[PDB]
Amino acid sequence: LPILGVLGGMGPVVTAEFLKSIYEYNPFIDKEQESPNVIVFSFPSAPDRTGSIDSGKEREFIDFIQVNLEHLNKLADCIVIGSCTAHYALPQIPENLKDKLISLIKIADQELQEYNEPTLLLASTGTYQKKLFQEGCTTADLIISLSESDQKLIHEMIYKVLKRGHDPLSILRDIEALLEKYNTRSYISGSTEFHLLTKSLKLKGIDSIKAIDPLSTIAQNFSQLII
Amino acid sequence: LPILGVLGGMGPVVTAEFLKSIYEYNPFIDKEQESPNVIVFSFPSAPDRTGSIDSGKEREFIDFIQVNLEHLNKLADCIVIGSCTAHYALPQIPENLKDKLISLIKIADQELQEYNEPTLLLASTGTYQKKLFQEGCTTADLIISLSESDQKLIHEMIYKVLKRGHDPLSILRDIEALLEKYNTRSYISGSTEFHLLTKSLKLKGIDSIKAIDPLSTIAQNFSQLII
Ligand SMILES: N[C@@H](CCC(=O)O)C(=O)O
Ligand SMILES: N[C@@H](CCC(=O)O)C(=O)O
Repeated sequence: LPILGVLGGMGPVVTAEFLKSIYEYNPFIDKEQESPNVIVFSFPSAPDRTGSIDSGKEREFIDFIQVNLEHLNKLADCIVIGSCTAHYALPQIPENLKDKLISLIKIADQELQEYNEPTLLLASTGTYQKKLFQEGCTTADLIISLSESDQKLIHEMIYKVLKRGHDPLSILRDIEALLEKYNTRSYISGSTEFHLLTKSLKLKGIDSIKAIDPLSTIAQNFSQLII
Repeated sequence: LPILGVLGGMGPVVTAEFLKSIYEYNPFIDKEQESPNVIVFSFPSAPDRTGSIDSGKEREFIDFIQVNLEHLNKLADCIVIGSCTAHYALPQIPENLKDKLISLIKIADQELQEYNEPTLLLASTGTYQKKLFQEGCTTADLIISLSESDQKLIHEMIYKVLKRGHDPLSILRDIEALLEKYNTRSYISGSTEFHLLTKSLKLKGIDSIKAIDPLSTIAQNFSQLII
């Protein structure tokens, strides 16, 4: 049977919620033995992703990701890293340890190709500085970048609200105002913590916003993706 | 840093919710790097616990638990198995692979000692047949056993409602009627799936029922227990 390996804890709150999403969008028909097999390494002691760039200690962070990929390579058939910003480590990781990897940036790129309307990239300043989405996506011309001022505002939402476990709906007004400002009805979860907003939106039945949310997509399409 | 290993998937829904509970009851002060390190093996392809007793294939199940304990022994400092009924496998597992194990039955026993009032054991028929709580707990005289008829009713709640992800509050009336019938204001989560009821009770602010719930206790006391 096929096993998903999650390298998480890079948002422990969102890592936990992602595992919930998997079984929410894969309810069994008769028996639990039908349901997805998953291994989660939820290690919040991972050095801050943006912080490791903002200081100089990228090597410390790249070593963290590398060692834990070696582990999961032995245990899982496919692997996801639960942080977009953490994908900046990948060019420094050997190609053999990345064979099983399902990239959140590629997953986002595919969904945006099908959607084919301009969409607002919500992400960390470090994800922005590293230009992961602009350099990674075939659909980069459909990505609307936040201005520097609005980048900082999103960074605040991620760390002050979403990472601390607070009600993701408490930033919905701020996000609608951004979506309006940038003249669009959609966003990309450039930070994984917007998985939490995406879930809270689908719960309340708000379908005015279109969320390109890689973790939602991976959860929904587990059976197709995980081989 | 100390790592909890969860052998779960024996209620994928509740396994996911337990990981959520850990970070809910351990919110960080300044940085995420403060937060609990956890490894979860969420393998629902574990053979049904009660079913493996009800057929003859206990060996198949004991092998599952044994192999996955060997794995987690190498990776974690403390280990929890996310199913009370699955603890029936332990007498057949070598003592060396159980050094790190934190027993849900012992955790329940301790909480009941401090509580010191008669309490209703809600569990699977297989947990009842194996008499895990009655044989395991120093506080066994404080445990009120469900009659055979009410055992089947609880088994139905676990599999038809709680394991399928449905709103745990939808069985609250049925549980209050049991609690009344057996003349008590408390229950033991003899099935881990009653972690889900326990959380839904603490959310709505219902403190008329006292839940002896091992997973809640482990989540709350992570820093003390996990060394
Ligand atoms: N979790 C977000 C931002 C911060 C972090 O990585 O911890 C991400 O997708 O990268
Ligand atoms: N999850 C319950 C009952 C059924 C099962 O083990 O899957 C328990 O504590 O054992």
